[PDB]
Amino acid sequence: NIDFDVFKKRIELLYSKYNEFEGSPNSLLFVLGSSNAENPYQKTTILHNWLLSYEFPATLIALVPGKVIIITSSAKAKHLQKAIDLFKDSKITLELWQRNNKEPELNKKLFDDVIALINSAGKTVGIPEKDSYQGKFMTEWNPVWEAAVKENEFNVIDISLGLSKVWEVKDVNEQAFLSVSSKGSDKFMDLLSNEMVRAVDEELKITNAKLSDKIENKIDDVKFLKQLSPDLSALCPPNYKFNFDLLDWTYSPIIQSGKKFDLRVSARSTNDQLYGNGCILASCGIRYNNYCSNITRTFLIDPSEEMANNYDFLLTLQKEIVTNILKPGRTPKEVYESVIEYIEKTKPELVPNFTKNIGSLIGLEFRDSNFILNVKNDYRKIQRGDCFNISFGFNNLKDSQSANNYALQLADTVQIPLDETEPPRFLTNYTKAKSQISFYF
Repeated sequence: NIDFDVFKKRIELLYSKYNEFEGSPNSLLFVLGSSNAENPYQKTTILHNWLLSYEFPATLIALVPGKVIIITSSAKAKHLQKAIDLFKDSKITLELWQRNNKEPELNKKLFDDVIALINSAGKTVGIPEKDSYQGKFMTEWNPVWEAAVKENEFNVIDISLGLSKVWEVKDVNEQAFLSVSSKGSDKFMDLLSNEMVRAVDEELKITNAKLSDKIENKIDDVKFLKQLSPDLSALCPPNYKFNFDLLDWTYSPIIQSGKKFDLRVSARSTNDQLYGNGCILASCGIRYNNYCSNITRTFLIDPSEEMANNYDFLLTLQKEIVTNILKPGRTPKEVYESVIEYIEKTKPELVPNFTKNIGSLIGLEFRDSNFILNVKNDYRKIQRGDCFNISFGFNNLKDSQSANNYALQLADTVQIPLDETEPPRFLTNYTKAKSQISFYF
C-alpha cells in the first residue's frame, strides 16, 4: 500500500522544479520496461521508488504543464486510482491511461496521445538519458518515440542532475528508513566479523567470495531476520510498520584479504582462500524500503605495529572529516581538497595511497554519480538533510613484516540533520575501535 499524500507532495515538488532544470525542458518523460534486479538504480526506477515506494514495470509517466499522465496496465491503474481525487481540488490533473494487451490499436493510440501532449508543451523533452530497459513494452514504445523525435523536432535532453537535486534532501521518514537500513548493515557486519574469526580459528577451507556469500545468504534465513527485528523495527518512522519483505542488499557483501585489495566501487570478492593474517576489509550495505546504506570495516589479524598505527590515523581521519570538513554549503571538490590538505599536514607520505574520493551522497541510489565526493564535482553544495556514504582508505601500503602489501578502508552512512544546530549523525554504529576489530591467533 502506497502513501498517496507522499506521492502527491513528491510529484508536486518535481512538477514545480523541472522547467528550471538545465536546458529548460517543457516536459519530462519516464519510460520503465521490465525491472532488472541486477541494475536496480536507474533514474526512472528511482523516480518510481521515490513517488510510490514500488517500481511499476511497463509504465510510462509524463509531466507536461497542467498534467501528470501515467500509461500502465488495468491492474496497476487500480492501485493508483485513489490518487486521482487528490488532484481534484493544484496545478496538476492526474490521468491514468489503461492499456489492454488484447487491444494493441488502443495501446498505440495511448502512446500517440501522450506524444501529442508532449509536443503541445514544447520542443524540449527531459529524459534520464543513461536509462535503459528491455522487454515487450519497450519494443512497442521505442519505434513510436524515435519516429516522434525525428518528425516533431524534439530536443531531447538529460535531466539526471535536475532529478538528483530534487530528491537530494531526505525528509524525516526517509531519514528513518536510512537509519533502519544502516542498523541492518551493522548487524550483518557483526555477523560477518564473527564468521570471519571462526573461519580463521577453525582453519576453514573457504574463499573470500564464499564467506561473503554466506553472509549475503543470511538475508533469507527467517531465523536471522527474526533476530534482527527488534532493533530494526524500533528505528522505523512513526506509523510505518517494520516489514521483512522490504529488506534487501544494496550490493553483494565483499571480503578482501591476502594478495588483493581493491578500494574502488567496482571491487568484488576474489576466489582466493581466506587469508587469516594482516588486513581483512569487509563491506556490507543493506537496503530497507529502497533506502541504501553502507559500512566498511578493516579487521586486523596479528597486525604489525605499523598496520595498527596507520589504523589509528584512519580513525582520526574519519573524525576530522565528519566533525570539521563535511559541512553544509561546501562543494565535493572543497571537501575532498580539505581532506588531502589534512593528510598533507599529518601524514604526507600517505597522500599517494589515498582513495580518489571519500564516497558519495546515498539514498534510493547506492551512489549518486552527480554527487561523488571528489575533485571533479565543483557544482553541488552540501545541504542539511543530505545523507552520505563516507568511504575512504589507503591502498598499496608497505608491510615491512609481510610479502603482501596491505590496505586500510573505513565507511559509515552519515546523516546531515535538517536542524542547523545538530552535527552529522552516524547511522552505522558498529564498532571501529581498534581493540574490537583486532584479533590475535
